Amino acid sequence: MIVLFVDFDYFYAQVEEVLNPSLKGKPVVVCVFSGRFEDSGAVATANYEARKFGVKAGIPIVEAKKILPNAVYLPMRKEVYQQVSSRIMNLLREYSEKIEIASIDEAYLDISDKVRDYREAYNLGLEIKNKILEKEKITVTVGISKNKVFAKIAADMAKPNGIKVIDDEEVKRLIRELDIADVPGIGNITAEKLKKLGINKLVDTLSIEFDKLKGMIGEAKAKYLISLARDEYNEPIRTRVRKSIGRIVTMKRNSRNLEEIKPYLFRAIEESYYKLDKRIPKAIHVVAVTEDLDIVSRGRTFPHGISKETAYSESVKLLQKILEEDERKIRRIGVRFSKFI
DNA sequence: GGGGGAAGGATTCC
DNA sequence: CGGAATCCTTCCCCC
Ligand SMILES: Nc1ccn([C@H]2C[C@H](O)[C@@H](COP(=O)(O)OP(=O)(O)OP(=O)(O)O)O2)c(=O)n1
Ligand SMILES: [Ca+2]
Ligand SMILES: [Ca+2]
Ligand SMILES: [Ca+2]
Repeated sequence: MIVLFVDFDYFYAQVEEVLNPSLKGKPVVVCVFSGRFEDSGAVATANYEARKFGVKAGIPIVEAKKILPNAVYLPMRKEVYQQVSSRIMNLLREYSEKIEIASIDEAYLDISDKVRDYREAYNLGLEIKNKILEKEKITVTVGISKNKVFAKIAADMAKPNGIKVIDDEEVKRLIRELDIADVPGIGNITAEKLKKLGINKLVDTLSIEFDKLKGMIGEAKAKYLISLARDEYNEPIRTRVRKSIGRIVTMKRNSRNLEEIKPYLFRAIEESYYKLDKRIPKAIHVVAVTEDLDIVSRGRTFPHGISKETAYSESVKLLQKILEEDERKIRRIGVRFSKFI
């Protein structure tokens, strides 16, 4: 089995360099402005020029501007990158439509029938890469190996504009020396827990007692890591696609006034519906970040689809429910529709 | 003991 | 001082 992975280099930031090439060679920074008055928000992504001075994804627009006050800060136009994305995905769609669209800028292609041997697999990466760069001037990185996870790791290493193949022997070595931190689906909050239990690499997950792990990193993530350490990992390449659509916003101020929140909630719904389109959702969740930035969401699953009218209808009580079981001040508020039909 | 789901909490950037 | 989703663990009715 040979899986070819593709990941768009600094996607958002880059796309903006396509619609306005004057920025390349310059620090570009895509941002999300909340509006709770100026500079407030976060960073979505930053090109490499920007990254090398400390500007990464996740930092407050203010702390970033202290590093590059002369950098270009563009608000995020997700709808744009989305289209640009779909294009690169449909182009890929046929190099093996036994492909999985992981995210707005990720995909997995099972090139088993379409080819064998890495040599060729590689030569089909520049092929794929070359095409995308030509047809859309976007630089991407490719990963190749026996399974999805490792294919990604190959790409994550040689980025950007890279193409790396890490098959069989190297796999063993990574299972031995790769840093647990760097394992797909292993964020910060999971990496440290993992050090505590004395694990810093994949292989180490075979020395610890299966229970200590479920005990801490959840039976879910637990089985995952072990499976990898035994290079007994294998999950087909099947386009697994979106199972929830929502919209969340920041109230100009924090509060517990039902009639003050209501408007943002009704704006979130309205937009969620529009983005839902023809897809009919059977479950609805009212979400609201507390000021200590926690996440409390009260939902519901009907035995049938939700008409916008109903969305409005239940959204209110789910919201009333929340206030009714928590206490904190709701900073941001929204809704999320799932269980489509 | 466990299927089958709905619900609420946490985590990753999937 | 963001925003979108997913992941995942506990609760629940009941055969
Ligand atoms: N806290 C975060 C983290 C990431 N993203 C966005 C940034 C990108 O728009 C998208 C994909 O980011 P990746 O990390 O997968 O890849 P990058 O876009 O960062 O490029 P690169 O992997 O080459 O660094 O996720 C976000 O909105 N908020
Ligand atoms: Ca990327
Ligand atoms: Ca990515
Ligand atoms: Ca990591």
